[PDB]
Amino acid sequence: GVTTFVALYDYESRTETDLSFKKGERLQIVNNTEGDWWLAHSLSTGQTGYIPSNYVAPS
Amino acid sequence: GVTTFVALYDYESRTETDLSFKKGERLQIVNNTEGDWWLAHSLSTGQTGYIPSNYVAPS
Amino acid sequence: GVTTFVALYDYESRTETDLSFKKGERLQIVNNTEGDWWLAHSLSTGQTGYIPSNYVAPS
Amino acid sequence: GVTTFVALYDYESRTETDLSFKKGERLQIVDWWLAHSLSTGQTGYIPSNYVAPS
Ligand code: NI
Ligand code: NI
Repeated sequence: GVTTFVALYDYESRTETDLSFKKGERLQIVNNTEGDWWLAHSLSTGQTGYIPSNYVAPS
Repeated sequence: GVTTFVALYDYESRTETDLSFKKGERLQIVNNTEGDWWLAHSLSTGQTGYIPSNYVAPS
Repeated sequence: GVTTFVALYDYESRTETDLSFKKGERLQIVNNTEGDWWLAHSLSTGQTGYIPSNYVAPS
Repeated sequence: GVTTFVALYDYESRTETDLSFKKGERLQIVDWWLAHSLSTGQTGYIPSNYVAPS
């Protein structure tokens, strides 16, 4: 199936480009080569934005 | 590092491998930016494709 | 939903790490930061491997 | 370009926080390295001393 990560914690947006999400939300990672901020697409909300990589774990 | 640009104009692309986008859409720029066309991920839609560098500026 | 690419042409695996796919196949791109070869996970077959970057377009 | 390593040993991540893998599994590398498994398509960190160039 689609490979995803799962949110370990809620995250509230603080910037124009980050992605808010709730604990347990399934996220498809689009780009994870730029250090601690990964570009993610939420499979719940359809939104796309940067996430703190330490808030997620492989599904 | 995470590099985000913003579209200055609407663009309706001419091939499926180039993104169409709207003015104000934010785009993560990936890879080598030495040409006129840059690989990008849309923060509006999550799609990936090439964009014309003259249509974007740092966000 | 899941953000995907579609194969533009058939491709037959020739190495231990590339991925076979057929024209029209829906693929997840896991990495596309390294240039001419991207890492894909097929949503049609479940297989994973490198693909030529110019063989796919956003769905 | 794409950098592929191969696992020299099995590794079972106690919690599913790092990548679990088997000996012989190939991994794209993008003490701990972020990797994509070419067997499962999963992504996670792996211990660099468990891998060698494929
Ligand atoms: Ni799968
Ligand atoms: Ni979506």
